Parts: sequence; structure tokens; C-alpha cells
Amino acid sequence: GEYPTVNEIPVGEVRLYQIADGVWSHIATQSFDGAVYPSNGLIVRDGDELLLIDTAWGAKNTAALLAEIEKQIGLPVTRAVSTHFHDDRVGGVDVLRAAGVATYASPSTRRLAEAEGNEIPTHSLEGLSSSGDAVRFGPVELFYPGAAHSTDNLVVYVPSANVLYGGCAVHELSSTSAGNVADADLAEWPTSVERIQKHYPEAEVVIPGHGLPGGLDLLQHTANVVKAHKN
Ligand SMILES: C[C@H](OC(=O)CCCN)c1cccc2c(-c3ccc(CS(C)(=O)=O)c(Cl)c3)c(C(=O)O)[nH]c12
Ligand SMILES: [Zn+2]
Ligand SMILES: [Zn+2]
Repeated sequence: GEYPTVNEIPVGEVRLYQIADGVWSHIATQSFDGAVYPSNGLIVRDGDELLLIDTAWGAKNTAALLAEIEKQIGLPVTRAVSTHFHDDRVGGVDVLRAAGVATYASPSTRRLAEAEGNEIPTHSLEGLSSSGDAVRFGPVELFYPGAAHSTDNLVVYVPSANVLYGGCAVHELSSTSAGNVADADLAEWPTSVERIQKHYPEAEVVIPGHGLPGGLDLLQHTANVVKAHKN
């Protein structure tokens, strides 16, 4: 009943983890450049429907996600938000779009996904283009903290449960490096994390884009590992 780790999930299977009432994470694994990585997303109950945050990193993983949701929860996924343009966030959007899910991302994410050759969410989320912006989306708040892991990364807060989903701007406590920094801004990242800390001081659970949830310490730890990576 502990949170599931990379070696416990074969590539292609998806597990769900109950975070709070009406809030789950989803965990899947994928191969990239010859190594296997876990990744997280979020599911938030929206009355008799579900809001999905992020794909399960690939088409077959995302199909498996939908099946796992049907088995474990049994409510329809009606909308999905992708929190940046990388394949661990948008790979699977075409599966979602063929299963009746309306897919959303910021215009910045949509442009970057298109330029990269990744799958492209259908609908643009306006109101998020300046750092510190926040908008409501069903049962969550979407927040743009500034450039961090990527220039487009969004953060999601579930106010009913004080759950902060940091996405790939936030690392797990065991991390020793800042993950895949190919598209990152290591210089701005600590400032962006500080904006998150200031905006969401009552967060009780913090979920990283990859690895184990914890508390607010994940934010400071992230700042620490990024500053040492830049060095
Ligand atoms: C699909 C994604 O592509 C990119 O990001 C740039 C693609 C450029 N064409 C990706 C592919 C493969 C791996 C990742 C990782 C990752 C996460 C955690 C760790 C452990 S640790 C202790 O370093 O935190 C590591 Cl090693 C990597 C992350 C992330 O950091 O969000 N994104 C990853
Ligand atoms: Zn990424
Ligand atoms: Zn990531």
C-alpha cells in the first residue's frame, strides 16, 4: 500500500494511488534513451466525472490508464490538462481524444508540443502567460510559476484537499540531480519554486512529476538540487 516505485511497475501497466478524498495519482513507467523511468499524473473527482492531469507517458500506457480508472473508480474522464509539452505529459493525448476526453494545455505548451513533434492538446488555456497567474479549471486551480523544468510548466492545486501537484517543476526528496534538464531554466527555477511556496503555503501533500509524494519539503529540496546542478 506504499507508493509504487519504478521497479514495481512494468512498462505498459498503470497503478492508481489514493492521495485524498476524490484525489488519486496515476503512476506508469516508460523507456527513454535506454533507461526506464516512472512518472506521475493526477485524477480529481469533478462530481460524477473526472478531471485528468497529464497522460501516462505514451499511447499504450494511456489506454491502460483509462482501463485502470474504469476498473478502480468507474467514472468517466471528461477533460484532461497537460502541464507541459514533453511526452510524459502529452504522449497519449491522441488516445484521450479518441476516448471522448477534451484535452487542454496552455498556448505555450501547444506551440512547444507542435514544434517538437509531440501530441497536441486540442484546447488552449488562456490566462496563464505571466508568472504568478492562476485560473480555475473544474475542481482545481492551475498556476504558472515561471520557467523551471520547462518554460511552460504548470502547477495544479486541489483546494478541497490541499494537494499540490507540482509536475516536473518539483522533484522527489530522494532526487540527487534535477532530472531531465534539456529544456529547463536552472537559473530561474529557484525563483519559480519560491513563487509556488508563497502561493500555496497550506499545501499538505506535494506530488512531483516523477517519484514519491511528500510534504512541502519537496519544494525546498527541489530548489536545493537545482542550485547544485547549475553549479
Ligand atoms: C520525456 C522527458 O523528456 C524530457 O524531459 C526532455 C526531452 C528532450 N528531447 C523525460 C525523459 C526521460 C527522463 C526524464 C526525467 C527524469 C526524471 C527523474 C530523474 C531522476 S533525478 C534523481 O535526476 O530527479 C531523471 Cl534521471 C530523469 C524527466 C523530468 O525530470 O521531468 N523528464 C524526462
Ligand atoms: Zn518534462
Ligand atoms: Zn517529467
